[PDB]
Amino acid sequence: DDCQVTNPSTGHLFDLSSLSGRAGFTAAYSEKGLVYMSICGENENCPPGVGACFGQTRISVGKANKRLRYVDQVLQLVYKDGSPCPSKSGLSYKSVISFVCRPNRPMLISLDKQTCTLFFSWHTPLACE
Repeated sequence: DDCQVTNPSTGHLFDLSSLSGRAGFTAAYSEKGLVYMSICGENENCPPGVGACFGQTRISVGKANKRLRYVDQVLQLVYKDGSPCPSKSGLSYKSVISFVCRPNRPMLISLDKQTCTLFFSWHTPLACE
């Protein structure tokens, strides 16, 4: 799709395209590590097609896409089909990136080792109606 989504109640159109680009961003990981991440497309520091990856290793924590969704005033991307999960049988990492209205850096708030899901939050004016 197009890195946009509408609030189906108000018809307000959200667009995260200004955050897009292969240069992307970083989020702090653990004591001194990081995750490279681009919005609505692959990150240049990551393998081809990969929207987010660990800084130390460039191992993928999810394939980029631009499928933006709206859920209870939050905008969300989900990058799935990352690298094999070091914990799980046949699971792959995924990254859930949640944008919340801020009246501008992604944060890694939780890593679910059981499902190899990384949860990110990004407080940004772009998620405000």
